[PDB]
Amino acid sequence: MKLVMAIIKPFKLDEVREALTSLGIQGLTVSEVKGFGSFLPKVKVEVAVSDDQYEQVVEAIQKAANTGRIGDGKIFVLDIAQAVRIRTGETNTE
Amino acid sequence: MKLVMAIIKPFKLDEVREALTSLGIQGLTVSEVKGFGSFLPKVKVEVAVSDDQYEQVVEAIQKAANTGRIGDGKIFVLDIAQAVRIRTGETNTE
Amino acid sequence: MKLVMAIIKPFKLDEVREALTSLGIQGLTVSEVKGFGSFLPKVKVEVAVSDDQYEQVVEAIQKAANTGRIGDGKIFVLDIAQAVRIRTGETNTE
Repeated sequence: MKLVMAIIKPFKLDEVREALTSLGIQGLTVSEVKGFGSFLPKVKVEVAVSDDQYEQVVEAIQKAANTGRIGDGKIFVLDIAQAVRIRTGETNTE
Repeated sequence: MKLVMAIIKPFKLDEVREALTSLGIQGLTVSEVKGFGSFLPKVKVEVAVSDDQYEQVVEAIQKAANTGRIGDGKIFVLDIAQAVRIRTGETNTE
Repeated sequence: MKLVMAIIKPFKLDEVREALTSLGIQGLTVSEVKGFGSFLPKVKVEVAVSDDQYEQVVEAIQKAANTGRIGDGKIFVLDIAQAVRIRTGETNTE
């Protein structure tokens, strides 16, 4: 599993949601953050994705969140060492 | 050190707190996030734990946050490359 | 790239901002979190930094956020496997 995190313009959240839903990605977690540099509001999207699917997810988010203008933000991929499903206590394979 | 992150049902936060406190875990950091898919409120818990203790922490959170119903969420473990204590400027060994 | 995350006392945010701005670091992302243990308000700062610069960033944050008293918090460095600039769709080298 990989954690895909993106810091996006807030008005692109619905486009990102549509792209992820269309791909069948579950577990989208959203929070509001401040992009300092005093600040511009941003949305942080996070989703944990299988190793097999993460690059597709990165590309989908990138295309949906893009404007080509400054401030578009970045997508980060971090390795997840272990993921546990709380419902069943099961550790991941994918 | 490992970063343990869990996305839980908000009404399980106090159970998770009790479990972590009983284990002597410090540094619990909590935020409110939105589980989209428009959304259900969730709580994100994060704690940085020694390599020696992280699996116990994962298990404690899982048992405390479990209902067995859909939406229970996941726990993610990410490797921390370096942790610095701000109070003293000291880098971790554990 | 590395993700540098710090959980700091809220009244040190402006000092941390000054230190990062002076170093020419961009992309500072800030959120408000709760340090439980019911809680004290904290600020979470996050910035993705090149491998070449991350230790300087860690040191700058540490010095700016320090009081020497309990509750100062920690800085965590996590490896980023891939970073994509949303504006251009470009993957990182640094």
